[PDB]
Amino acid sequence: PEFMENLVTLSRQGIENLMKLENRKEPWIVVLYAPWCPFCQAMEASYDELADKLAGSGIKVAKFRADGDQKEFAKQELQLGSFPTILVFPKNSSRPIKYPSEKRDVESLTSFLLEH
Repeated sequence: PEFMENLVTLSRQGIENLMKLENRKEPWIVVLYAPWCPFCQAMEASYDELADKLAGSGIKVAKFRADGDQKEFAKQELQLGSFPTILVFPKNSSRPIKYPSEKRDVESLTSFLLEH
């Protein structure tokens, strides 16, 4: 039973790719998570819902496990405050934008993007 199954998992190699590749034709939303965090578990279904309703939208929805060895990497470069953090990567953006990670904000995020 894997954690947050609807979201594809970036590796450290993968997300350092995401941040260095540009001409990204598509925006990304990336959840910085850690599978022992209670709020991560309670938000898990909120993120799974986000991913389903955004599937086929052109927005890639992914997750990156940011505890342990990655924790300081995520703290310096990935704007990881505390778990979970939501990073939004626009097509043409100076930097990923940290986005509030509470339930109604996620519902706000989904429904907004659906009207493009």
